[PDB]
Amino acid sequence: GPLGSMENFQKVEKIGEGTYGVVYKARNKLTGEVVALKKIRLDTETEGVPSTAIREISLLKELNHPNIVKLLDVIHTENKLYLVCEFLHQDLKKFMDASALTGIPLPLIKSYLFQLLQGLAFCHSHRVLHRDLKPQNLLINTEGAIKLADFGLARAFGVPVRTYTHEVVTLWYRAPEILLGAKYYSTAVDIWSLGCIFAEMVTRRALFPGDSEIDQLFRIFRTLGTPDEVVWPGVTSMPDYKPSFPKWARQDFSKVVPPLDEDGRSLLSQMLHYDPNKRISAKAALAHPFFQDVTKPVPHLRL
Repeated sequence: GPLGSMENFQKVEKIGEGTYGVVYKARNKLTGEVVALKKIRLDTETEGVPSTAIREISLLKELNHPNIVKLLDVIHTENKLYLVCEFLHQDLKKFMDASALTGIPLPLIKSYLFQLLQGLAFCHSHRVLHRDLKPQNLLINTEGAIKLADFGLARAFGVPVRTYTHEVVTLWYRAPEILLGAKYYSTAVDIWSLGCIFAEMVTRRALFPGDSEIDQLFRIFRTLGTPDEVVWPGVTSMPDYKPSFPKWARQDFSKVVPPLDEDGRSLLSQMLHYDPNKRISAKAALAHPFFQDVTKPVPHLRL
């Protein structure tokens, strides 16, 4: 393959298990750059060759932005699939866990949200959705940058219920229109996910930690109120909507994300509107008053 003792890439160490395959830190023997090498194994004896997926993912190599983890190459070889990606030293899930006692400082939360919205605004302007954003695919470096990894993969492969190691794929960041079975996903699904991640950075706890599809939905309903045709036209006609859903009242965001100020609560509320058409866009969010004083702090990382 591309990784091994004498291949194009030398393995440095395993850095994690992704949704689709194992991820290695690797060194390119010719250019000397260190990369993240993602090895997706294909179900060849029942799915056949994934030509459509290779076509779609290869288009992502031109989708370059400072807040998008660069897709350096797509390698289809020996009937397996490898993604060669820019390497960054830590993900936001590990950084949040390591910051559990103190919290991430608010100026760094604001800087990260600002940069993530820039990356979304870029991808969405090129008509590319992520669809499975979560802290694990937000990567950080020591200088203060944060970048989005794995754009385009969910669309090419689908989002499975379990990973390749049979771990549960988290539902915590999934937008309500996905949970309710909408046939069309818009860029709004990523804004929802980012809003959930924003809240988690602020409070140091997941906003909606559902452990099943219905628990995820009902956790959303208990906080935001059970949706109706008033706030979400068409919601009662969605494929998985049931009129027997309990009717919870909406909670004040002051209880949901203390100690976020009014600007941040206003932005978060716009990122979590039920109606995807009403949900704020990434570009509109960048102009929100919450970012009037945004700065670029350096985080305390030890590698």
